[PDB]
Amino acid sequence: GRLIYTAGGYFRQSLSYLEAYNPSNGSWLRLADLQVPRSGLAGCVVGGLLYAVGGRNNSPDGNTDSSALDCYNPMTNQWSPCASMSVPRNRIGVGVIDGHIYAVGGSHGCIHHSSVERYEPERDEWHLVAPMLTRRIGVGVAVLNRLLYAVGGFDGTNRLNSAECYYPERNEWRMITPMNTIRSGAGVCVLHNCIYAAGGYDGQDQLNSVERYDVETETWTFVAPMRHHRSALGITVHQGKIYVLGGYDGHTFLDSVECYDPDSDTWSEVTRMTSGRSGVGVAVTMEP
Ligand SMILES: COc1cccc2nn[nH]c12
Repeated sequence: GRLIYTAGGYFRQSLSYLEAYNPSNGSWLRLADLQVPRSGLAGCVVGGLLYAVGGRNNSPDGNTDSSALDCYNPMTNQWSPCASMSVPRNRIGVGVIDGHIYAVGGSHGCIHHSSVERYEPERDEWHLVAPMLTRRIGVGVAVLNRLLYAVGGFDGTNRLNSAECYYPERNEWRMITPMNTIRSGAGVCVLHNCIYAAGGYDGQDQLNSVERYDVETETWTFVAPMRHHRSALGITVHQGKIYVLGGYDGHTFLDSVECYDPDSDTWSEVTRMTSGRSGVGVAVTMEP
């Protein structure tokens, strides 16, 4: 696509913002607010449309975990509700395979889910698939070569270095090599042939480290760390570079956006969000 969209998030309370960053000229555009504020959601794009999945509305009126799926059309600048998931999923992870949205893990109150469900936009229906081997909230999800990966998180008792892969034609999850770092709330994405995990919280500190899993060699390798430690960051890929957005560094809700160039193994600051926030959903599609 052309723009990096950030939806929702948290600063003092859950947020409704939808804002779009254009890497080609540095500009930010404020677009139509989400109908319901939410943090801990995930974003993804299918068929040019932006989807906001899950989350939680932390507000003075109370706290409500979200089973919602909502769809933003850049052509109209309007959000439309879609079918809701089987369960609320705060701190969810999502990935897209073959035009279907997989919703992974997350929490509903004290319930930490291992369940996973798949949304078919052509039918506006969700269906449960095989659950993960581990309960995971704050889980990072990415897709490579039509396989789905769930990375890190929190199982209700422990933060996790483990990761697992879903094989759709077998409707089966299998563990993969664990990361070298415990990470909940990391940013997880794919670049070339590797699954990247950036940042997160290891139980003691917010992290700046970044490691990547080569699906051929089944090993994790550290790359250059981010300039800022951050948990509950948003992450996406644009033009072969990783962008990380916001998060919490143990002191401030960050407005920093950093960009990773894999050829030089360096991170640089490329813009600031209009306000600091964590727990955003992020995805890339065409300008509105
Ligand atoms: C303050 O302790 C925490 C709990 C859960 C997630 C977190 N991310 N950064 N700090 C965290």
